[PDB]
Amino acid sequence: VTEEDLNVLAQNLKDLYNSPAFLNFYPLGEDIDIIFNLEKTFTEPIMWKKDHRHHRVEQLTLGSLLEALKSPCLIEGESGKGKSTLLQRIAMLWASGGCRALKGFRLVFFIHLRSARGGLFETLYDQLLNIPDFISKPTFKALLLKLHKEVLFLLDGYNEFHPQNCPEIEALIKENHRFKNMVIVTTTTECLRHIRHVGALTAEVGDMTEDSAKDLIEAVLVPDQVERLWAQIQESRCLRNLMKTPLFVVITCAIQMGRQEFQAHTQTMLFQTFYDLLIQKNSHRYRGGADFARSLDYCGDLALEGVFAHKFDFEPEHGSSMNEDVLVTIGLLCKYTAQRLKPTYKFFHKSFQEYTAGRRLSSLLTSKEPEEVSKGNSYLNKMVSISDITSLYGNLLLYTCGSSTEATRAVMRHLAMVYQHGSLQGLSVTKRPRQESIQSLRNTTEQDVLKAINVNSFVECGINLFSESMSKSDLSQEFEAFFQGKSLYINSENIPDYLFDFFEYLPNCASALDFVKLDFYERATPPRAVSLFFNWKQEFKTLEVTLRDINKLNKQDIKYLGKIFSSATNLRLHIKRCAAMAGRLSSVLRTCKNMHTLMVEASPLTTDDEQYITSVTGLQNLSIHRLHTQQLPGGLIDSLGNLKNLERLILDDIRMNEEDAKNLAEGLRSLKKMRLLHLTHLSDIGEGMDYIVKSLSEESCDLQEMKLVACCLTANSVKVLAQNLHNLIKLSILDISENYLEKDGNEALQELIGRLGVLGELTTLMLPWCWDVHTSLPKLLKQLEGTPGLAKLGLKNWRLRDEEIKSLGEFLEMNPLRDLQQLDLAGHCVSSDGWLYFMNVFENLKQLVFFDFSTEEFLPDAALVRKLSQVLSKLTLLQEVKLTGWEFDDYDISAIKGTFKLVT
Ligand SMILES: Nc1ncnc2c1ncn2[C@@H]1O[C@H](COP(=O)(O)OP(=O)(O)O)[C@@H](O)[C@H]1O
Repeated sequence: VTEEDLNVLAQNLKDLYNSPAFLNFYPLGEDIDIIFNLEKTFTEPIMWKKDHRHHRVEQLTLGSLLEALKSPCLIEGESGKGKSTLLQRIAMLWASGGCRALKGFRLVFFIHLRSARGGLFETLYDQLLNIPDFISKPTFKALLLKLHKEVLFLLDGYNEFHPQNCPEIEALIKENHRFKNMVIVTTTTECLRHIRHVGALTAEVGDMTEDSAKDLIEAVLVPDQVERLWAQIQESRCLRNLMKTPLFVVITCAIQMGRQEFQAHTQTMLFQTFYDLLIQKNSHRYRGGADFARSLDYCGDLALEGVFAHKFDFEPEHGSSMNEDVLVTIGLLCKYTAQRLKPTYKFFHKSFQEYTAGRRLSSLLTSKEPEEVSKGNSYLNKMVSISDITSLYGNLLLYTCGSSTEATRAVMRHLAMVYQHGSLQGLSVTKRPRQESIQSLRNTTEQDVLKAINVNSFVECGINLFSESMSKSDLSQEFEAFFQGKSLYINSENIPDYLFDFFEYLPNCASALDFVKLDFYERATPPRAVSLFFNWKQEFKTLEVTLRDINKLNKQDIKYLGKIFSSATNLRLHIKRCAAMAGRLSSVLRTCKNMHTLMVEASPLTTDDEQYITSVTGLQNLSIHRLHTQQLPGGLIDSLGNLKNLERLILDDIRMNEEDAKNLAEGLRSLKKMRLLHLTHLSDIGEGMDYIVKSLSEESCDLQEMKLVACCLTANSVKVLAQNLHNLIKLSILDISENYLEKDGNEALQELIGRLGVLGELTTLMLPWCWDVHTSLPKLLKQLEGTPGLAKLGLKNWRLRDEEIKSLGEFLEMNPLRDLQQLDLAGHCVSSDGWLYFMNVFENLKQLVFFDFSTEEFLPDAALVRKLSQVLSKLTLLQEVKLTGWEFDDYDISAIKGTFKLVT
């Protein structure tokens, strides 16, 4: 692998990216005169750094993004936003030397992910064509690995990518640690779920500014046509909105070249104007036969099957290209000029394939031939799961509904019938996910959270379809059937125009939603949100609102929030890191029929607020985090008994003392509905837990979750818990962890372990620690023989030794836990050989999400590490790996990386 050869490779890539062929392309195809140049026609876009919650953190430039690069980096936006051109721009900048950020890269490869087949080498070789003859697939792979992060891959259109065709590139994106090259991946917002978990940086391509839009217009158009078109843009609002995306700008430019005056109100109508214009101009070239319509039908079917088969390139066998060729003559599709093994065709953009397919689908559904309608409904029947619908079929239905009203009837009638989620993969809004959100608190499982998100996205798709349908109130019957029992997500910082249409023309659907989730970021009063909610009178079953980082609150903010909260019969409220809520909890909530749940997190609360919280007796869920204000009479915990309907209580980091703990105990006696209790991180409450535990377990209970952690738990309280454990039968979750039992600790703990048989449904056990805890390990395992469904197990600071570690291993082999999701063994005494033995059984729990092996400073033998990486490969479901005190500095770290987050 001579360095000469590497330089010849780099020179070839640079030659390709610097050629007029790479620099210039026809956006709309070779048969329409518009030419885009990566250097000259390119206007700098605005980009946004993205937060897990899909909120925009920071504004960026391409240069700043390249400067800040972390891999994998994901660039997202709606179709036609300019992402592909962004990648081509990066490639061109690297060649030019024009960018300092890219100077670190020895090699940059740009490929369209759509044409990825075979393996990485074959794809690069076949696409780029400039790869030296004597560099071979193994030699090339070794070259990339050796070259490390000095290689930049620009991968375009993951939405156009079917990963089974090329698993190697899929791995290049998804497992980047094996490769250690840098990757930048392009995808739509719709399909972002597929790559979301993988990306270390996420940026969105923003809308196109009027200056930039007209810059593009002026470039590709003659001046008369430039001002004529611009007048048309400024006179119509819809066109102005359509001009925020560059592709549509190019398309209207093309329309303007053909047509003097045009009316398109929707992006579907833009495409329709263009298509109709194409037939009008180019119909005359077909001199061949008696059928034009048969050819158009062929095009529509080509696009339709294309979307469903995920095939955006069309290669018929050689000699059979006749219909495709006729379609090239008309200009509906383009054939690849570059030399291909066989003739290959495509639509100028994916969105045009989607439009042609939508026009075809609508034409089938609205057809006067029962057969065609049957085929169209058959196409609809291919859409089962919402996952496929929002991502794969989303644009298909946008143009389908956009084309005809009758078609929206069929589509909405179908979507209302859809019970299937599909893939829940990329939906997570948190990091390795109760207490984190209402969504975590109110939902029993993570899957439920993901499903909830999926429904939000499904509904947004539905509203998009609603706006494109352009039927104001006419379809309200069909639409309400769809939206009913579903949920809507609204970000006050980002409000789409179709939300206004939805609220305006369809108030019944907004009321038919089970709930609306409202998010406020840093501002209690965006004005656009105010406009959205106030303009028309809405009524909501439930409003779920989260107030984020609001440290400034005034009268306008409070009164306005009151008006917004009054829109719903039920209200669920989360206050996160809000320093502006002091006296204001009572005033903000002044008009509420029902407040269902309240979450206050890392926010200061005065005695007035505490009093108001206990004042509302209808509260079924209460979670407060970090109250450092001392408790007085009339306080939060003094009268906790006021809320008798509370089914979930979470108290975290509460300033309390022994008497406060006793008052809390007396209060817990009065809550008969509690199925969830978390008392966590309570310090200085002396013996308060003896009192607290008694009140909980004294009587027969509905309690299904108890987390007592870092609160001061006494061995007496654990003994009481053991004695009264028969009173809480339904408990599936017991976390007593992070507690030391001082005296009679092992006796009390064994006493508890002995009474574990009482709990039939117990899926989670987290144990406290004491002197000689490990001696209780055999006893615990016998109890666990009758607990095959244990999801979470931990013994923290039990100091397990090799005898205990093999004991647990043998237990695991004989009595396997096949559902065990996470294992916490912390502060253990395990030899490197000891862990090495354990890796054998450790390999076979595949449902393991999280494991903590942390300990006192410990150097794993390398032989242990080899197996560490290998077992980590065998476990696909790892979300979190926590190894603390393990020494990996120079040597073993490179192989230990994974999709999961690792803590060292
Ligand atoms: N920075 C830019 N300035 C001006 N026009 C642009 C810019 N980026 C893209 N365009 C135009 O928008 C069209 C669509 O770009 P493309 O990247 O294919 O869409 P997508 O982002 O969906 O892949 C291009 O043909 C180009 O003419």
